[PDB]
Amino acid sequence: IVGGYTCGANTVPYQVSLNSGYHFCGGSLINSQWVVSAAHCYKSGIQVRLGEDNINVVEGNEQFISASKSIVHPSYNSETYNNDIMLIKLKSAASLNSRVASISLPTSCASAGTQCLISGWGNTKSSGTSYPDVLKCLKAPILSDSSCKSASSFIITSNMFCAGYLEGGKDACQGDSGGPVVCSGKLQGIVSWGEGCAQKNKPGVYTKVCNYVSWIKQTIASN
Ligand SMILES: O=C(C1CCN(c2ccncc2)CC1)N1CCN(S(=O)(=O)c2ccc3cc(Cl)ccc3c2)CC1
Ligand SMILES: [Ca+2]
Repeated sequence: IVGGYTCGANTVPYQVSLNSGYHFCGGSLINSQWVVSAAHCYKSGIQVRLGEDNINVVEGNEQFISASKSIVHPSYNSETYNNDIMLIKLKSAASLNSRVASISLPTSCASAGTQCLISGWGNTKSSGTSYPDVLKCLKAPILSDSSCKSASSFIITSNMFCAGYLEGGKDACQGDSGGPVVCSGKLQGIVSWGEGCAQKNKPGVYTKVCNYVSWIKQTIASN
């Protein structure tokens, strides 16, 4: 997160960290046994860390649970980033409380202008490199499809949406991938990709979760 602020310990109870010996991606707890993340974050031997704030210090509220099964969207295209979403089932159910809670799936897509909260442990500099140990937060508005497509050098599909600032300075970054974009108490997006970080005229591109609710529900119901 570039240009964001320290969220505050456990103020984002659904935020999870994907670990493979180190933090590499974010994710969202959608129920006691399932996590949603980005397909490009796929990797074998994933361990899900819940209730985290400082990812380098055990503070007492964490839950470390190995992934028993990962499911990349059937139509994920790594070349176009279309359908960049993945589901991860936990070997055992998480113990829900005030610091570990699930986020609701949306029943309708969010409209442009809506204010959303993006969070992650990603790089905090648009040029240099500096990874925080505590969770960073950022408030950002969903942009209109036209300005989104207009700003992007690549093709924006109907399964993506832009959020952020055209004036640069605030954006998600390397390490934030797979993380949540929550608006009005609903998970509306997944940190997917961008052309650099917080560059002027280059907003963040996110997976539009409202288009996958049916796939998500059917999948967890049958697995
Ligand atoms: O420009 C790129 C790729 C981004 C993905 N990509 C395409 C190509 C064709 N169609 C769609 C996407 C090819 C170029 N990168 C530079 C920025 N890095 S990053 O710093 O790790 C990064 C990762 C995720 C991000 C997510 C957001 Cl939401 C905003 C900035 C982000 C920046 C990722 C690769
Ligand atoms: Ca910790």
